[PDB]
Amino acid sequence: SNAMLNTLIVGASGYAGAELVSYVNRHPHMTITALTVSAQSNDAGKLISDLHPQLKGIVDLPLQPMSDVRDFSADVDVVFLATAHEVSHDLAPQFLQAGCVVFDLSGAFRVNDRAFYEKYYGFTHQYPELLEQAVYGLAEWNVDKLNTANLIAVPGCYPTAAQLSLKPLIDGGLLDLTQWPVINATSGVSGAGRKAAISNSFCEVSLQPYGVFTHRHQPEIAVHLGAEVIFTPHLGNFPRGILETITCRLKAGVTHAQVADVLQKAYGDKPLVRLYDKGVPALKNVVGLPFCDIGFAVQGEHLIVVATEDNLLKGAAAQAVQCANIRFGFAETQSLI
Amino acid sequence: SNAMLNTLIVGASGYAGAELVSYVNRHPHMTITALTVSAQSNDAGKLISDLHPQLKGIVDLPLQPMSDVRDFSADVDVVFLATAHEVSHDLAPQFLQAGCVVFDLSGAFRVNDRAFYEKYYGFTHQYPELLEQAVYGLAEWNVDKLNTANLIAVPGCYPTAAQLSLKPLIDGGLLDLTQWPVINATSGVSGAGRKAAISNSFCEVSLQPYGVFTHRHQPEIAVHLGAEVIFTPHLGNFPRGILETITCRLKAGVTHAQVADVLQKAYGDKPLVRLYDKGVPALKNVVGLPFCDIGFAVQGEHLIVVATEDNLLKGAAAQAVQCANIRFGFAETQSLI
Amino acid sequence: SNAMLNTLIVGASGYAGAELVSYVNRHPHMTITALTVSAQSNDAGKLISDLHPQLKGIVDLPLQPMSDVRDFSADVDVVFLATAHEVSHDLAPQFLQAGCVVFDLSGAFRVNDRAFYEKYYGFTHQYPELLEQAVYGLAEWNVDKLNTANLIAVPGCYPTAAQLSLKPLIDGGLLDLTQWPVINATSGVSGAGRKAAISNSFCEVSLQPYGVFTHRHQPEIAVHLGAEVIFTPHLGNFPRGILETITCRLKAGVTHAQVADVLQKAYGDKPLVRLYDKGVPALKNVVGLPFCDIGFAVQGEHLIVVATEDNLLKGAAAQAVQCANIRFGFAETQSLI
Amino acid sequence: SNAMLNTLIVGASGYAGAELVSYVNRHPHMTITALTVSAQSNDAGKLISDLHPQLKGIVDLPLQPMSDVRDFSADVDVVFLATAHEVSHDLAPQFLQAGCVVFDLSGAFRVNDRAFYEKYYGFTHQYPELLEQAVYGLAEWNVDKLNTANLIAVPGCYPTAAQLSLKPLIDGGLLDLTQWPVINATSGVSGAGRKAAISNSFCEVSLQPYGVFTHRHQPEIAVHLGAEVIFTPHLGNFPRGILETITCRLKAGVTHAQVADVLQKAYGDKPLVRLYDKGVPALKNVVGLPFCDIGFAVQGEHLIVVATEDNLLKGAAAQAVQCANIRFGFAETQSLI
Repeated sequence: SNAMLNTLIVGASGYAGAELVSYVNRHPHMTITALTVSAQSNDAGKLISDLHPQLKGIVDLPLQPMSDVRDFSADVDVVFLATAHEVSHDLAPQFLQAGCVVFDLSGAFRVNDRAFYEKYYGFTHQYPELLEQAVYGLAEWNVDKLNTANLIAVPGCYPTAAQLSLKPLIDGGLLDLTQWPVINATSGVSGAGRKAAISNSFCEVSLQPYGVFTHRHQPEIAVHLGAEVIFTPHLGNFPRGILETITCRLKAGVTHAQVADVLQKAYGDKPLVRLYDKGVPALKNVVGLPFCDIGFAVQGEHLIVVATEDNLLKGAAAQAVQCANIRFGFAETQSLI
Repeated sequence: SNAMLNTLIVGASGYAGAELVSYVNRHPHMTITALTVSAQSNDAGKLISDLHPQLKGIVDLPLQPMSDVRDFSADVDVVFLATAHEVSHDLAPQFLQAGCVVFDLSGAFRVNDRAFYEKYYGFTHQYPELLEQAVYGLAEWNVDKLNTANLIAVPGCYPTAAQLSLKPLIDGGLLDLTQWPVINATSGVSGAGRKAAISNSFCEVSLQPYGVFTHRHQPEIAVHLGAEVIFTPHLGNFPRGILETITCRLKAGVTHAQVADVLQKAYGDKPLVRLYDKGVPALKNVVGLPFCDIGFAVQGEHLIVVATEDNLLKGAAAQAVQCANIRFGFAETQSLI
Repeated sequence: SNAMLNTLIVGASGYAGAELVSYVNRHPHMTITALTVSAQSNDAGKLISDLHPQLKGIVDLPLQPMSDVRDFSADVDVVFLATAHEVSHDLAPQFLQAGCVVFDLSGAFRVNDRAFYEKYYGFTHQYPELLEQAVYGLAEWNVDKLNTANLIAVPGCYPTAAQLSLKPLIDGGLLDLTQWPVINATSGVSGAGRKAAISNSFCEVSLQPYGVFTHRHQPEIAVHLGAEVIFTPHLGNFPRGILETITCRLKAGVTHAQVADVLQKAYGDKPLVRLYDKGVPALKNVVGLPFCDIGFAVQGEHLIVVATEDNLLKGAAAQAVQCANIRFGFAETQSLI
Repeated sequence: SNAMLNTLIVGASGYAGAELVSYVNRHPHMTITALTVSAQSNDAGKLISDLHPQLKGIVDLPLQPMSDVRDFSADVDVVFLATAHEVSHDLAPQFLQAGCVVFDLSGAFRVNDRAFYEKYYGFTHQYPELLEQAVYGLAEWNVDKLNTANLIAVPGCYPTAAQLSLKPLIDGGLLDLTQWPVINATSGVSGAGRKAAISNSFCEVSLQPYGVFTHRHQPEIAVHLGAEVIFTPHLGNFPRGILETITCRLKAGVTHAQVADVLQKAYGDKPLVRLYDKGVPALKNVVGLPFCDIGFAVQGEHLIVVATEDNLLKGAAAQAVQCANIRFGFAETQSLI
């Protein structure tokens, strides 16, 4: 075989980072060179399995404070950035410059539009040439570009299930888009990230919509689909998983059979998608697994699509690794299954 | 004062029945004459506080098997039926005939249409004159008829929050009804009722849509609103509460201010409704309380209304008691607050 | 009647403070004069029902930053301190000095021993005369002293159920104390308090023992019982409630009947205790209620006592109000039930 | 390599059976010959992934009703019985007679004592020679006998963590056994099994002790340890996992270091045990994993051991497969990790 890919995981101490660590550890063609945290992190020097004891005895590497990319970039092939948007914006170009392939899990390179970063992210994007270079890592729809991508912008968790549901229907011309698709989505609390805040504190969670008409995932979905949507996320009191219920109006004459044919053609041979021929998925059946599960129902001109994923897996870390498998010529689900 | 109303609670051993017991026990103008179960119930002779130990030392009355209404109807003023639809269909007329006022919590008398009971309930309704007599117990909108009603058909749990949200908007002419309102609703598991079944068994619950395009609450909502809706319920893994996220298209030119004015005019003086002027409610803040909490947001021609209630309280028992307060001239929230 | 007692609630923005607010609001003989937070609190000026929206429309008073006790002490009869130990140590004497009756919910005055505060609380107690004056607010066992107390040290949540279980057995001479009682206790996360910390963050909670051989509640229990115990608390993933399973060795010849007689004599007429004659309580049946529920089982010389309470109610706010009822001559359960 | 072992899974439709299916499916040296249910099962003909949709696309084999063992025994090497005790008692001998190796997950062959089955299981054991032949599948302590066992009685879920904690301490002479170890254990609801019953129904679960002084796991633990224990199980409201807090008195002079040495010697090289050198495990860190995690603390003559496992994995299916690996010469953790 070729040598294992030397892999750096930046922001490894969060929930998504910990899932990346498990996958890379298990991957026969990738090896962890280092796990990093911010320069002045309270978690510097602690073992990843101290913060994430499910990794105890499996991966016990220290979390190294990184103050300069050049202390870690030498002999690195692959960098996963499991960091926040503004850190990723700063870090990605430096790792590219050092000759690394970068899989960014943040929103920093997902949309080829500088004004987008103003409104929804609060900062002026300084790398418009990287906005053009970045490949959107929705893996089922970007295989050819992923093969040669050195900057991969991994989609948001909610956008992943939303677009897997909607894209083949829209590209197939099945939807009357004058009635904007309505995406109602619920996430477990791990999607807020590892952090002491009031709003993800145990007693503060029940069920509540948030980011109503303001969530940064909405424009990501609309721009990439090329169609306006309603997107309403909800925080539910369980740790893991996203379920989306997506309600649309079909074009005149479009049938259940035609929707089924389009989904089957899109995903029949896609190993991370599980299609329900009849009925709709329950969220627990994908938790801990790297799939997106999709079912649907039709009544006259109305369509409801239901999609689930594990928010940390297909919504984040498993999709990142899937993209890496595609990029490096490995079996698409290697380490994931 | 006048004498306390002699009150019989039929089907007292379920979750809604237990909440009725607490309220009636606490009501200064109502007194429990008996609590009943079916003739051959496995729970016959057991104390209500055996099955519902939150009632321990508060109400410890036995659950009496009832095989004939005439064994319980004498000297009864008020009957609450916390029973299933087919039992309620059988029982309500017999209690009416015995001179009782009947508050039915089931679906058996909610819709003035015999064909409705065929499709969605499976039986031929034998009392079409009682379908015409029944007052729909959506208490904020039926005060005048509730004052003289002897048969009250208490609304379903999901229909209550749906119609409190939609009715004043539709009657106000604010909505472009050619885009059917989309009601996405999540309930805690107590809404399935007290029963050993696989689907409400602990390990079987996560988050899943059900009754997709088939739920019997959909026609209840559509018929009473006089407008077609999309209604998708979801079972979530928490015991109590319903949250609904309702997405609509507004008519051209309708503003946030106009929606606010309509809601304020409808509910400003309604003691069981809590209006959020800005932002949307979280489900835990109504659990254990008799309110329906309503907030909303507008962007251009799109409206999202978010409504919460406790499914066993405003969705069932508290609404029943509210109707009884209206019917008998008691303070609207007596015993509820 | 006499005038309502003017009541100040200090540290009102936490979980226990919010429960105090509900009770005092509802109490016919107590009235809220003000709700306070620390001088530089991020929550200053916000309405209590902003942070605790279950109070929406019921209590909407602002949270006032307090920098000097003398800005709030005038015309106050009763002060509830729902604050941390070091704040309570500072504040209680100042409110006493201003002529107020002080119910302290913290640990600051619970134990008449200065060295106790060194080890387990980290500070040098500056008011040893108040350690002698303070009445331990375990309400079932301190009625006579509560009648004349101006400083009440409300017991910890875990200590309350532990001592209600153990005290009558120990005072009755039923236990072979050479085998230390083993108290295994589980609390919901609200017992950690309202605070953004990693350890009470939603995804961080499952079930784990903590404070093993180090918890400050252990000496509180041992000193007040006059006997050494094993005390092991556990954080469980539910918001509210404490269940304790307490395992002891009985003296030779002590029977189930003798244990029952002792418990019945101690609590038969105590309105906040619910005794199970047979079998053991489930935690959900006391959540939202002000009781401590106690059952037990015996086999030969071994005894298991099981006690539950709502950690914010009988474990905190309801016990405080119960003490206040005793102190001011009100019905013991006034506002609680 | 040798041919894959032909494996039959009996009672495959339950929670433990489903975990066996995943492991065997994944095992490179074992292959599923059939999955069976009882002769008149409501689940006959349904696909295992219909009942357990986490298996969708992975294992979709039908659940075959079995009325005669001889319809399934031909060309079977290994039988896993994930069935109830009385079924296992009936079935095990028939499969032995047919030349199969039987791993029984039930209690039917765990204890070499006929009277044991009378009291705690309700039936007269008809195979006392199989009680003598059976190897108790506590895998860390029975390797030599597991190598040649054709009947393996897999330990109960609670007994597994209890004995892994206690056995090396007792055999090492560290404990003053005149104070019976106190085992307080909490399980998720999957440990009650897949079944529609009131007591495992979603709304019925919170936290409650059960089987107080009566649980059939107590004698299993006492007999195999050769010492009397207190064992109190508790049903908690989460699906998966067992945590046990075990409180003992040490012999005079026994130190933390001596306990550590004994545990390290027992389990340092045991791949399914994870030893915490300091502090105690949290239940979520073993859920979904095949380990038993053990930490402990000492103060003077008192010891607390805390052990966790996933109740369906090390408490059931993973231990069964571990035993099978030992029996057939495969790597001890093959398929588990």
